[PDB]
Amino acid sequence: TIIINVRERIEEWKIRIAAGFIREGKLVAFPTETVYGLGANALDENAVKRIFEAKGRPADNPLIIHIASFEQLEVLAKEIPEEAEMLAKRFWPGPLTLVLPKSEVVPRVITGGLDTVAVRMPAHEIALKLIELSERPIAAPSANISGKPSPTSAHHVAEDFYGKIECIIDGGETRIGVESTVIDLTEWPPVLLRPGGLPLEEIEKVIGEIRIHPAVYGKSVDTAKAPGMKYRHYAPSAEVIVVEGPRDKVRRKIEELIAKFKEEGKKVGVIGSGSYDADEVFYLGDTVEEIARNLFKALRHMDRTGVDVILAEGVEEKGLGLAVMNRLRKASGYRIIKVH
Ligand SMILES: C[C@@H](O)[C@H](N)C(=O)O
Repeated sequence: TIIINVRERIEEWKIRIAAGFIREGKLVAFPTETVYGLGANALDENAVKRIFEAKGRPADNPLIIHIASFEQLEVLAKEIPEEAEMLAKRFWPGPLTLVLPKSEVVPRVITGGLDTVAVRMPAHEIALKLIELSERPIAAPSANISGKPSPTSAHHVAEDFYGKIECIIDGGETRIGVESTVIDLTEWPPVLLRPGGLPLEEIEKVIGEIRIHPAVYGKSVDTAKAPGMKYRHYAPSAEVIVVEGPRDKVRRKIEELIAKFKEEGKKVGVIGSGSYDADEVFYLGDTVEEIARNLFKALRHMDRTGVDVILAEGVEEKGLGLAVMNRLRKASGYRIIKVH
């Protein structure tokens, strides 16, 4: 494992070392604006298998192909609707992933055996450079062991994968902190498959209201066209309890619960915006933008400690909050206490 630290002035020879790894069929973990990704060359069927092996990822849970040029979209997908071309122009580079029908060129291991492919153009210099210099499209899910919280720093990637993968590009902590929004363009209206770093209200204001996949609300699925729909995700070792409702009524139940669980002989962690004394505490922030940026960090911090149970302070679904609440709920296994 070579760990390459690149700072905002990108020493291109550094990226080239990782480029080489990609062309050679090896694994390279890289930052995006969203979360750290675990890359292989998307055109190399065998390289992509290593992604699945390394993570312990079920073969039918697809990967998202990352691109740096609009030209490459035409290469990876067939029958692209003009409305997908339009969203692409408008939101790329950025935290939006489009599901489209796939071309012959795309190996089925990438798509989890399907005719659809998921594509995105990341808003991160490093990731773009890595793809440009790599001269390959890069298949990548989140750079974490399957089931576990997503990585928002090279540290997180290293705690899961140092000595197991060829390369980690350290670009620091990711700016948004939650995964890209995934929308299915194989039907109209588009279907929200995974809420994410591009809020639903940005899409709807442009194209009107879209359909929400039941998966987003907890429906278990047999076939997934996108990541983050099938199997369990984002989850620390601990049990997680999400406490939803008005600020002060929530904070009071978290006090009740801290105590009730200590009385029970358990170490409690709390993640939220309020003050609390408990075995472990992580301050997520006051804005939802700050909370999304710290979510996974906080879940990893808790996961590196004794805590038997974590108590999370919910947020409203506005903006990034739909993504944050999607992640918290799935992590908890829909273990939800609605004060209200
Ligand atoms: C790694 C990053 O690209 C992730 N798969 C996402 O879509 O957000």
